Amino acid sequence: DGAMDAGNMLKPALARGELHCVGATTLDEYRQYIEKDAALERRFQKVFVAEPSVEDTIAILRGLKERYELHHHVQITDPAIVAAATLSHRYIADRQLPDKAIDLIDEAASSIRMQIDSKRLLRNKVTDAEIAEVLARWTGIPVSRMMESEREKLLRMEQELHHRVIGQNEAVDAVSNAIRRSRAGLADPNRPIGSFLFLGPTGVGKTELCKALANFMFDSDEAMVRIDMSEFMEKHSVSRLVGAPPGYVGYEEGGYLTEAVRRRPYSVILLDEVEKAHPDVFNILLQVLDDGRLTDGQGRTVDFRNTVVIMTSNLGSDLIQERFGELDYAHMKELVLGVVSHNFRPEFINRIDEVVVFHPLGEQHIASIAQIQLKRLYKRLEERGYEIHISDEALKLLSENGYDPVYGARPLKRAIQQQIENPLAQQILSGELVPGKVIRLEVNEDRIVAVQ
Amino acid sequence: LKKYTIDLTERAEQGKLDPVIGRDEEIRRTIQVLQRRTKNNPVLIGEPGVGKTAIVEGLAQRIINGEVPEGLKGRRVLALDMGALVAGAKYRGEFEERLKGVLNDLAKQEGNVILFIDELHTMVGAGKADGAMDAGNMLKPALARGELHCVGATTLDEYRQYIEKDAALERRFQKVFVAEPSVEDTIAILRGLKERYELHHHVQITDPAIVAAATLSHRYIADRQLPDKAIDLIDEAASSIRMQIDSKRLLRNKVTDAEIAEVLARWTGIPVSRMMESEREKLLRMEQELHHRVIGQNEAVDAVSNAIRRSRAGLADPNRPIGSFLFLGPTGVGKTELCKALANFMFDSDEAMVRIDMSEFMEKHSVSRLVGAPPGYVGYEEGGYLTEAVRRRPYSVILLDEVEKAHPDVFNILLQVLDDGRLTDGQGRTVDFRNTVVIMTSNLGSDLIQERFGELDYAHMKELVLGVVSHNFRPEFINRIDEVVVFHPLGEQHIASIAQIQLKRLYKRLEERGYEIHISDEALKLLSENGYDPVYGARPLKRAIQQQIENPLAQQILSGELVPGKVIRLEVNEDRIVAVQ
Amino acid sequence: LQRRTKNNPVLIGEPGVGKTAIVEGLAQRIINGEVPEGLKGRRVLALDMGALVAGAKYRGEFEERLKGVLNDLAKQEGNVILFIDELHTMVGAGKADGAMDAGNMLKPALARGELHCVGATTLDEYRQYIEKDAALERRFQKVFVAEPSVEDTIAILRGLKERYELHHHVQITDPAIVAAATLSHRYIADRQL
Ligand SMILES: Nc1ncnc2c1ncn2[C@@H]1O[C@H](COP(=O)(O)OP(=O)(O)OP(O)(O)=S)[C@@H](O)[C@H]1O
Ligand SMILES: Nc1ncnc2c1ncn2[C@@H]1O[C@H](COP(=O)(O)OP(=O)(O)OP(O)(O)=S)[C@@H](O)[C@H]1O
Ligand SMILES: Nc1ncnc2c1ncn2[C@@H]1O[C@H](COP(=O)(O)OP(=O)(O)OP(O)(O)=S)[C@@H](O)[C@H]1O
Ligand SMILES: Nc1ncnc2c1ncn2[C@@H]1O[C@H](COP(=O)(O)OP(=O)(O)OP(O)(O)=S)[C@@H](O)[C@H]1O
Repeated sequence: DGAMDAGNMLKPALARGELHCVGATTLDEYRQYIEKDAALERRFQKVFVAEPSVEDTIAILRGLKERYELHHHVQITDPAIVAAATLSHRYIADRQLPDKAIDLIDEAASSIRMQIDSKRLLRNKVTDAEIAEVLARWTGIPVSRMMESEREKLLRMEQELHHRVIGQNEAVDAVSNAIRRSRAGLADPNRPIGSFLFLGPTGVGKTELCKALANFMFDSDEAMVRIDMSEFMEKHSVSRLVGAPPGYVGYEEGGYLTEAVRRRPYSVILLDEVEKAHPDVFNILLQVLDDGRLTDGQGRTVDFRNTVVIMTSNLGSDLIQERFGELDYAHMKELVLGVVSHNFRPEFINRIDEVVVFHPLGEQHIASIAQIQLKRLYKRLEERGYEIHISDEALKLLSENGYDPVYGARPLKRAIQQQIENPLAQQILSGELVPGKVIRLEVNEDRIVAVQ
Repeated sequence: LKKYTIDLTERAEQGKLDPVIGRDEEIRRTIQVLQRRTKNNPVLIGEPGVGKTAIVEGLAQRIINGEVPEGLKGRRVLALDMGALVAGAKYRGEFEERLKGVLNDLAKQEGNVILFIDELHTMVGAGKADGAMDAGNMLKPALARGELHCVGATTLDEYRQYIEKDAALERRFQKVFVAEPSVEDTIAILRGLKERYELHHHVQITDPAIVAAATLSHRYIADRQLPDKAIDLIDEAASSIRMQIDSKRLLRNKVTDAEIAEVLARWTGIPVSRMMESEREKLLRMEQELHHRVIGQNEAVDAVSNAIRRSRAGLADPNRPIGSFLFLGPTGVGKTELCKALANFMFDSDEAMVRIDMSEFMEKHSVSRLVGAPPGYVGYEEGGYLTEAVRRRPYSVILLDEVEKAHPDVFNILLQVLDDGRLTDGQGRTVDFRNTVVIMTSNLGSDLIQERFGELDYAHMKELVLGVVSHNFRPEFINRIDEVVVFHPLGEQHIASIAQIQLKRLYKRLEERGYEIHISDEALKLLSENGYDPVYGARPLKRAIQQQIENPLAQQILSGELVPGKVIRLEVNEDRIVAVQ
Repeated sequence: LQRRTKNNPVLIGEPGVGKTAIVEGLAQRIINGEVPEGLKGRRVLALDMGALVAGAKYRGEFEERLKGVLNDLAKQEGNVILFIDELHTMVGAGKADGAMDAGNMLKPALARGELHCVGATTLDEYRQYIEKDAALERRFQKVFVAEPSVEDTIAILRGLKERYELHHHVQITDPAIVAAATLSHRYIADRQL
């Protein structure tokens, strides 16, 4: 109420030296509590304790190794000591280095002790192979050992992305190679896992590849940090990516890009239609794409160096579908990089690890996207109880009425919405197409409707 | 201790905790942190609804059933209530000795107590009556030494709001991320939890209702989690089934997939319920119900009714809006009348529409009233017009009137709205547009449709360009609108029918005043003679009605020459429409 | 109000629509027996946050009496429907110097179904207060109270004309009832119907 606090009562005894006080505040709690009382800050010689090296932490972890080996009854190997101070320095960003190396050492020791009690893979030894299993569970960044079940999944990464992105071989080979470079440990630890400029015509598979990439590593299309850059046409819209400065509304809410990657650092970032953004929004992504370190408005640096940043754009579109049938991919990428040299600054084009040119879909690709978009329709109809069978006569109606070389594979989905589902919804609604019987989609000579 | 903690492990002995299905790796990771030497305090961060409190309640049932490691056998999970810790704590040091009485009673348990602080961010500043912080700071030595075994459970955005501010306390807690489960992983959640909801409601929840509620709420509810938004479909369908058993041959018992869609359609408004009723007939005559208000435009009334029927059959692409139309055509032909007749069909109110008048977006910076200001700018809290109207009512008609009178890259912000059905505010809220009909009326090619619709069929009036520079100049906005309609110019046989539509609007304006109006078939023909201009559509008829009918009629209503009760008859006496009684 | 978990409904709408006059009309279905067998004899208690925060000067005094309400709502064996007019007031109420508000203390009891709470926020007081507390927004099922038609407002006004004829000792005619719902819907724009 009015009585004396502990600051003002030790203030005589601190200055006189009768009190040999040691404090251990943080740098932030010294500023907002002790440094605001400048008469009390006067009495306290601050000994700055720096965050140590990795090599200083391997010496720290080796000393209290036996204090954690005795509590968990495991033996922590020195490969696990070195790979806890190396891996936590790289992959943990919010924490500080003696501690976050001990958290890996302690929880890998705690998990081995779980694996002897709660059940050669029943043995009391913390190896570097399972410090990383704790860190891949801490962070989500798959730094684990990856023995054969996921090793076989991404040896077939291209034909698992070609289940959903038909054609675009040079693009599926570009993103599958960046995930193999990271998961073989060959990726540059400073830059992101991949930086991709997906150029190409419209409707051609370049946002489909990001949705199939995010489906590959996260089993959900909506498991990417999807950022539509056409909401960033204004120069002051970079406040949506990094957040508001201190003093301003929605400053506590943070950014959208930084706060999504600070939560899950192993992400896929889609920057859709990136040329529609203001040219000062790419300046935010300069520090994201090379030495990935986007900073909040709060001043929290976010490590983007475990993300796959994909920037899909529509820029060589007039030049790609005009010249792809007469150029190889080397001369075509050479010619579209001349077009995006006029849109993006050379600073920004130089950060991108792979500028990928998507080719316009031929008639034999759109005949195969017809199979995808119709199997999506059968799964949409077995939810309602109806069983559809397309004819091969009606498949080459949709692969010909849905083939427009300018507009990609969206006319085919539009042909499915118009001459498959538009008359089929009339007949599901009228009741004359009953479930249970297999619905056959034939052609009379030009178009006939479902028959059962 | 027992004054301030609820025992989750004796709640689990008595069966009062819900069964917890899945989360085998989020409970193993929260056990692995709890078995650490120092700083054994696992924090279950996640979105609100994902199952963070149910991990500790499924850890508490795991240390009872003995599916837990030794060392956690026989633990007590004690839910620390921090509203009870700061309850009577008026005087100084009354909270701080309550908190220390808990910490000293946790030390007498010899580490055989797991502490649960649900809503862990409420510990950050709980005493706080003198200056520097009390709880948090008082638990900070015990949390770092490894003496509490304190399981937290915060959301992701109350962790950064409250706990990441105290970076010394954020240190002491190991973030166990609790991801929102799959639609497949929450079917197994709802199956091992339906007996708790079959028993409270005295109903039967069928497994089709379990698969429906996980699938439908994942698709149709956007501001909800996983297990949380699928449970309250089977919880509120069962609550509604039990109401129509207890209150008013006439009493079903099962919760089926139809009752799940019936409560999701009352939640969201998106009509996902069932198409067996008398409203299945309303959609078969959608073109007849739209042609009571839109004369002609058959290739447009068919095209906007096919997309409603494609959604109600469940055939619509769930990743795009319901329809995405470009209504091209001349002036006064029924482009905005069809978007008004459609919202009058779907919502039975003409103004029940998110109509954006796109002739206010002639500047590029006007696009931020669709989505709102960014963080830090003025009007950021208000959100956008388009985003907050579709966040509230997700099943909408969005009319974008006169799109060609917008800035040519306001349509960039609709590239995600039409292809993907998403649009993000300045506040970072992604609004789903996948249940909207986005109609975009425009007057492009109006000089081309008025010139060539008699010469060409509709297939050629929609294209008819081999090498000419611009049918539509928009590059890749045009292939994500799913159906482009050319509206045709209204002939005299159409404007004879709009003459009767616009006169029935006039008859209702007069029967609200007590007057009863009769048109002759010659004054109807005289309106359709001089209300027919071809290049101006059907507004010169609405001018010919207000000039040749309503202008003498308003002068004769005010002068008392036409009193109510008697029938007013509009016939031609000389070549003019007079009103006689 | 009759589900197992998280049984907290809210008449979210616009100001004037009839949100407070649903819980005033649910509290009359309860007396007249026009509720199901689970709400027979229940009590709709209207918790005001202005009396809980009033005089809660000391540390704990808001917490003590809000926990005192929750301890006294539990003695009712679940027979009390709680009703918070202006539910956005709770989100932040009692906010001292870092301590949690009424929103965080009611968050365990709202999600378990111990509170059969009813909220009555508008659509934009829910958006700026409760929808920011995303874990409290979860505990509350949005019952969207739509603004009625003119044809539903003449039916409203016909039921209330006996209550306004009695306050003013005037006689309201049914043309005056139809005109007040038809003309205000057309000419008044700032209010809801
Ligand atoms: N190569 C492809 N393989 C399979 N489906 C495809 C392919 N290309 C397009 N599609 C389908 O067509 C839709 C539109 O293609 P997108 O790739 O999303 O458009 P886009 O490639 O981003 O081009 P823009 O510039 O955004 S119009 C996708 O959602 C798929 O369903
Ligand atoms: N794995 C699970 N098994 C069974 N029920 C679950 C599971 N996960 C969640 N639930 C239930 O789904 C609902 C989710 O609510 P809670 O998990 O208690 O809330 P929460 O996850 O703590 O999120 P907040 O931020 O505390 S509101 C509850 O009814 C849980 O019982
Ligand atoms: N085909 C029609 N059927 C019925 N009424 C019509 C028709 N066309 C026009 N009208 C009437 O005339 C008015 C003007 O037509 P609108 O459709 O609103 O203008 P528009 O045809 O959409 O073209 P604009 O000027 O470019 S917005 C409508 O409000 C109706 O009252
Ligand atoms: N369905 C209804 N039946 C009868 N009277 C009603 C109905 N809806 C509203 N009213 C009356 O119309 C007025 C509406 O006021 P309230 O319903 O109290 O305000 P509100 O809906 O709670 O909005 P606020 O300002 O956010 S409290 C009151 O006089 C009610 O008595």
